[PDB]
Amino acid sequence: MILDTDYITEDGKPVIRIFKKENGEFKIEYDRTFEPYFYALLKDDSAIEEVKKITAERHGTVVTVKRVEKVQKKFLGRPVEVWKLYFTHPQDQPAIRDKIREHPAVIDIYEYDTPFAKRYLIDKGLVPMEGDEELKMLAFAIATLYHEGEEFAEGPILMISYADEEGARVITWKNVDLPYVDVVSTEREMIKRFLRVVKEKDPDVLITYNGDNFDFAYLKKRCEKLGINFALGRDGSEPKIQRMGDRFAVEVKGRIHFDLYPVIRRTINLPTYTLEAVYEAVFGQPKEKVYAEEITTAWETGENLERVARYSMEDAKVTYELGKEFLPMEAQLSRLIGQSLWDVSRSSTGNLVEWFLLRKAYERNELAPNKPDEKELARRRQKYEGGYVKEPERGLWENIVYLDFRSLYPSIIITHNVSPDTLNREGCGEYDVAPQVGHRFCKDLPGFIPSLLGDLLEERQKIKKKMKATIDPIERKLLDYRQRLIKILANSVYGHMGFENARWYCKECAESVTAWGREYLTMTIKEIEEKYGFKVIYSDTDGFFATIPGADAETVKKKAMEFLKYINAKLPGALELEYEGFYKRGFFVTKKKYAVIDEEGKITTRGLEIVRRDWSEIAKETQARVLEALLKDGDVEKAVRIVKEVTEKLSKYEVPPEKLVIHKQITRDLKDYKATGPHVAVAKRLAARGVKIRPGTVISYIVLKGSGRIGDRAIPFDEFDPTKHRYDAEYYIEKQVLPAVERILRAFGYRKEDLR
DNA sequence: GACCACGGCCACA
DNA sequence: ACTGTGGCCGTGGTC
Ligand SMILES: O=S(=O)(O)C[C@@H](O)CN1CCOCC1
Ligand SMILES: [Mg+2]
Ligand SMILES: [Mg+2]
Ligand SMILES: [Mg+2]
Ligand SMILES: [Mg+2]
Ligand SMILES: [Mg+2]
Ligand code: NA
Repeated sequence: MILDTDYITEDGKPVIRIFKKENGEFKIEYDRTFEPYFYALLKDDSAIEEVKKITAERHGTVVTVKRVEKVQKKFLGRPVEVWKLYFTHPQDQPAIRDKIREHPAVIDIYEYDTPFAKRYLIDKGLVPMEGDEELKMLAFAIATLYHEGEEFAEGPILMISYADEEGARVITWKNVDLPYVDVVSTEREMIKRFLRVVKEKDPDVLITYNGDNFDFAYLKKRCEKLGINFALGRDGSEPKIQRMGDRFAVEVKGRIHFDLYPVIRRTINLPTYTLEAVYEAVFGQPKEKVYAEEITTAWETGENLERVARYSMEDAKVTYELGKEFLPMEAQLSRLIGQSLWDVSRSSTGNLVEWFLLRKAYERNELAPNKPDEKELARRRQKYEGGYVKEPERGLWENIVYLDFRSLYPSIIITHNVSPDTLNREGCGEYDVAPQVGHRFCKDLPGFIPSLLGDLLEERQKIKKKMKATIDPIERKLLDYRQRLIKILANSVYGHMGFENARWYCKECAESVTAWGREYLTMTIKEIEEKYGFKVIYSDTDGFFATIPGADAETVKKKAMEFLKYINAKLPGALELEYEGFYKRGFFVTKKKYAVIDEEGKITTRGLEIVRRDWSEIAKETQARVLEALLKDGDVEKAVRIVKEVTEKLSKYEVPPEKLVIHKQITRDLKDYKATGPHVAVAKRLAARGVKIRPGTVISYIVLKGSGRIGDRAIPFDEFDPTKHRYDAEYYIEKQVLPAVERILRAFGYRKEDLR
């Protein structure tokens, strides 16, 4: 199984290294054949000789074009001839390229900014994480001495915890009687022992939580102060750093550094992304927190160091189990995109589709379009219409059913050959014309995007079939991971066509797909009402909820099935509508907000404040309880009863303060904010106090009893003393709980005053 | 100073 | 920064 690729220079020539794991043995394949290149388009093939005589400078050594090759490729589905410019070293082409681009006889250069090892994986048709080879894993965490006002890593590393299949153990340079504690003399011996543990375990993946921005940087700073060689790589190298926009990420050559923070932030949405919070969310069991204050005090007084070690052991044991749950899926994503698990676990979704598309484009001899320049980016600042959300039939409905279009947008793209290369193509014999936008799509030849999406969705159906037949639960889940990810990728390819930074950006294709989908949904609505007698309560973009006014439950189900068959025949191509489920009752507040209950009793809430992270748990809990009473038993009397009980508890200040915390995120440099609301105000004060509030910082504030601007009255919950503070129950009643439960109970006549 | 437009944050598809 | 559609609220601007 391929794990990663990179390249090392040797006598000036590049050498690709393929880190594999075959038959349970770590192997390194060396290739000295691959040559760096990019494509260039000339007004006249004549100037190729003048293009051969181009110069530049790197490391005091002039860089020249090695050779040229005339290659014929298809750009935008159209034939074109292009010169392939070869170079001696990969780093030569980050130079020269701007010089070539500015040459008079060149039009543009293509596939220039492509990583050499990535280009190898693509051009060689190599797929990471392919095989039944199980991987050895090891999760490590650190515990450091923190003193305020000091620089980074001024204090020492107190403990180094690691966890694997055998268990969790902590290495520390002080005496603790905990059985999982190995005691050493100095921080140097602690680090040294950790490297020995890694070296002897030869781990394939190293699981860290936020290790890309802390654990490895702290370990590096200490290994430089104490004069250690942090040779954690299988090639005998130290963890290398690579920039990732504002922040950085660390690689362990010959291994895969799996930082769980970016993966978990992307996959799950929670109010706060603390390790303890992530654990109790994914596994249901709480994890105790020991703050740096307690840690430093315990180390300096030598008292209660056992508890600090327990935190370290857990911090690692949970990191392993979390990684064990999130690695197989991310490995299958790596298999799908054709890039290393390291890169896919840290890259944005819009960048993953670029890797996938560039692989496919190489498979189809399609010259990959470049990225948008600044002027075209502004030219791409255009807006098009999207889905059709109907003003919901607000209130409570009974015996209802949701019908959805399976992969609506992808089905449209394939059915009508929707793609930038099949748009207004002069000289075709078959054209499908897009509603409202009037864009003509050639169907004589299948398009790039439709071909990819077609092959993809074909695989997903195949994958689901093998899954339902597969007997190993592991293998099954692997297949289940692929089918879900295939669906995400397909719909993401549509977003690429609308992404300004995307290389295959066709606004026409986007608005055409939206228009088609609007049409298909509208007709379905008209037919299910006029021809079959239903009332559409709500519809967003790819489906709708509906029922027959005063209908028997089983009647709705049966009559619903009939409309599916009727509409599917009238539905062109693979555009199908399907029966997601039946719900006894459901409340619809407004667009993008509702909740329904299955016949078993499971409630699905969407958009309602119960799912929001920027809302007090007391409001979310209360709104949920109201929703349960109504959607389960209709005890509206109990619902208002619950509201009154909660409001009285808040009046008497008997509600746990943790349920009154509002979690909001800083999305930019506080310097550039233009509306200092409560959360950015709290952080701005924290900023002056010393704390660095950066993009992504989650602020957790509470409102203390007082008056005036909400901002100049909120404190971070880490600064809340129940003995010295009192929360503004009025705010948490007249601005949190009531303004949410009212929106639901307004349908039944109750007003805020009627709720105490 | 009462009312309202509105950054700004998050959610659904 | 997938995109688009959408609902909120604390805050200040505005007569
Ligand atoms: O049945 S509900 O839960 O009311 C609505 C969902 O089925 C809608 N889907 C669309 C596809 O992505 C997941 C959500
Ligand atoms: Mg390029
Ligand atoms: Mg190519
Ligand atoms: Mg047209
Ligand atoms: Mg195409
Ligand atoms: Mg059909
Ligand atoms: Na792209």
